[PDB]
Amino acid sequence: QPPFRTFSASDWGLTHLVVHEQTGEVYVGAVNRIYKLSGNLTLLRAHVTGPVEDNEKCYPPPSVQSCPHGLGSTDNVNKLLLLDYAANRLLACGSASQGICQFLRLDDLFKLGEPHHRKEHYLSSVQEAGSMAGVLIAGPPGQGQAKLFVGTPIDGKSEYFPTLSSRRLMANEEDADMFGFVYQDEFVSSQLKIPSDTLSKFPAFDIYYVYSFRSEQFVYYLTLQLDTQLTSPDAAGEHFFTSKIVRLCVDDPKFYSYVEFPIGCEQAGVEYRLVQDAYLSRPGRALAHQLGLAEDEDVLFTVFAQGQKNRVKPPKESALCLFTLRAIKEKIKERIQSCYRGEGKLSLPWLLNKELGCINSPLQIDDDFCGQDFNQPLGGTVTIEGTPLFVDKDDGLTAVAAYDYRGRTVVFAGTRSGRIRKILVDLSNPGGRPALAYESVVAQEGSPILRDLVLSPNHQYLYAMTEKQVTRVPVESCVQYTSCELCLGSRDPHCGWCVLHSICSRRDACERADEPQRFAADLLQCVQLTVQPRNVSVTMSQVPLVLQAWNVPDLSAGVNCSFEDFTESESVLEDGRIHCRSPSAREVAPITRGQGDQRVVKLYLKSKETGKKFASVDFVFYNCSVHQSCLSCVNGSFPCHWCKYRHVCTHNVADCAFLEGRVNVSEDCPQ
Ligand SMILES: *[C@@H]1O[C@H](CO)[C@@H](O[C@@H]2O[C@H](CO)[C@@H](O)[C@H](O)[C@H]2NC(C)=O)[C@H](O)[C@H]1NC(C)=O
Ligand SMILES: *[C@@H]1O[C@H](CO)[C@@H](O[C@@H]2O[C@H](CO)[C@@H](O)[C@H](O)[C@H]2NC(C)=O)[C@H](O)[C@H]1NC(C)=O
Ligand SMILES: *[C@@H]1O[C@H](CO)[C@@H](O)[C@H](O)[C@H]1NC(C)=O
Ligand SMILES: *[C@@H]1O[C@H](CO)[C@@H](O)[C@H](O)[C@H]1NC(C)=O
Repeated sequence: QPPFRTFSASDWGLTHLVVHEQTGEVYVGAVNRIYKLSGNLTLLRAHVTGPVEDNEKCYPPPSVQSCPHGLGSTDNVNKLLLLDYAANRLLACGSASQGICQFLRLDDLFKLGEPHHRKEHYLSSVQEAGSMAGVLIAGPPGQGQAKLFVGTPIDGKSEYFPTLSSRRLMANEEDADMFGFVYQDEFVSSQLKIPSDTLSKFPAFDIYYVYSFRSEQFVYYLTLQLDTQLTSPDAAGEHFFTSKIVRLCVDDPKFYSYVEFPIGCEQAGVEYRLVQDAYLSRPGRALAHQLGLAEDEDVLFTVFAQGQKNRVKPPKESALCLFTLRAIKEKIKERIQSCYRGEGKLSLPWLLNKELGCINSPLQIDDDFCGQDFNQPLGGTVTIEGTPLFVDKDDGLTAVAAYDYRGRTVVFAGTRSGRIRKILVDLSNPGGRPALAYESVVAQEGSPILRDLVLSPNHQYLYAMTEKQVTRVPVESCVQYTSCELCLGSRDPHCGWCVLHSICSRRDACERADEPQRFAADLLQCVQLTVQPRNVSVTMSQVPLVLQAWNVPDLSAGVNCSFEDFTESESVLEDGRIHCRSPSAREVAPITRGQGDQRVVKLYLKSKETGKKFASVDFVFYNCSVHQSCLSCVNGSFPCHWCKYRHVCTHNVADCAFLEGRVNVSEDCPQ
């Protein structure tokens, strides 16, 4: 119900976000600036990094060696952003001066360093953000050494920048060994350069790195490369693309373990092969036993745009697909044993060019086999297919994230309209559909969500970032539902009905909700109320009602009968039934004064424990007087008698002139 905790931006737009797992503080990378915010998006420190005097053509940058083509003030876009919790700092890699990286200390953003005089201190000169991705890997704790796996496009600058490397993280930020490959010799290094040939063959070619995540002893990347097949050498602009997973080992210094499989999915014969975002989540016991996975097995959610055409602006039509971490390690261990049998060949047209074949070997591959000097780098033959969960043909999907709540498996997916649909994944939905979009919160109308979309540590809020602002969006928003009938009808996995407090909340937000009937799990368990009798004539006073309440806790605390906001009779309880009194006709008079033929009024049950009304039931006051004809009287839904001689309609039949004026039934009416 309250408004969204918000943090707008200066003149500069945002690019990346990440949350400190322990302090819950929110570090936000952006153009020229790197803001650090607090749990509620309150600004803490703001570190400026631009604009700077630079040209993209200056290799090395002007801060090391002079440069010819001329300088000019240009914006320094933060392309990547990671936390080194072990070293209590933050790595913000910019787009300025061939893409050096800064080391902002965590608790004040003190520029600890920006090493900028070596060749491998320049990661890439690309200007887009969101095309860079990577992970940190702390070594033994006392040592202080770490590693940093970075994939980036290189814009055909194959001599300067590797497209994917494994550089080292020194404890002393000024050190010149920063960003140096963790294994270097004349033959192979922890590097992976694009062949000077393929860029000569195919002019504009690059690997863009969307997501990246650590899993088991590996690191996986979801890349999106230009298809070397579906595109002619002519760089007209008709180039199609192909999304591919990539995986390395953390303990593979020579980079033998490389592997690259295409990915995508379909639903109703629609192709989706342009990866957009991806999130690694543990699926929670509900979706777990549904998929046969152990409690330690993970899942990868993905977002694909339709087709393979146009990378810089994919079509709106998008799908949220699922890959189980099992099924990916399988298609690998099946294709890299397929090599160690001598069948087929390594198939990487961009990295290898000349069709080298697979070599035989009497070795049995594990799940944890990290390559050898043969049968690598290994290609991908069949595109790994994903499981479609949700399609959107109107407002494109742009970002993804997920977690679990009390078994149920929740997926948050950002849209180009700026909304964040809350998706529940279950295979046992009787409709045959696997996912239900149970809500569509709007974080900022008219701005696509950016793919960074992480939760607070307590999983309470999800920070949904656009170009213009961050938005602390509440995961649970159960209070918004007003009655049990639609609190549980929303199918929100967090939401149940706290019956005795008349509020929609989480199973732990309802006081004493473990006791029976205090909480409502299934819809067919909403509070139900019945009254005997439902109607009384305004002529009557204080007629005894008997109410029967169903699906309610131990009401022995005490309960009142409240007729909307008029009478408030205190009640008594016997067996399973609630006795109380109708209003006295002195009280009934202003209730029905005006409402004419009848008035329905809500007969509530106010509990002594809470003090709030929790159960409602319709109660009717009728007024036989207002009926004008003999038939207005009789055929009325309620017992009214027509006095044919006085020409009036009443309840207590003593009002008639004589008895023979008693007209009970419609056929005994005169005309
Ligand atoms: C008005 O209330 C009365 C009583 O609560 C309802 O009349 C009952 O109708 C059933 C069905 O024929 C009978 O078995 C009961 O004996 C009736 N009771 C009495 C006291 O008449 C009546 O249906 C209600 N009508 C409306 C429109 O609410
Ligand atoms: C039941 O209905 C009758 C008729 O509508 C109400 O009596 C009328 O009250 C108005 C306003 O005071 C008078 O101007 C009319 O002359 C009255 N008509 C009759 C026939 O008495 C009566 O007040 C209603 N009873 C309740 C409890 O609301
Ligand atoms: C926001 O949170 C900070 C700490 O995280 C707190 O000091 C501040 O009072 C809060 N302000 C608002 C408006 O919520
Ligand atoms: C129940 O009704 C009586 C009658 O006035 C009132 O005094 C009492 O406060 C009511 N109980 C609650 C919980 O409102």
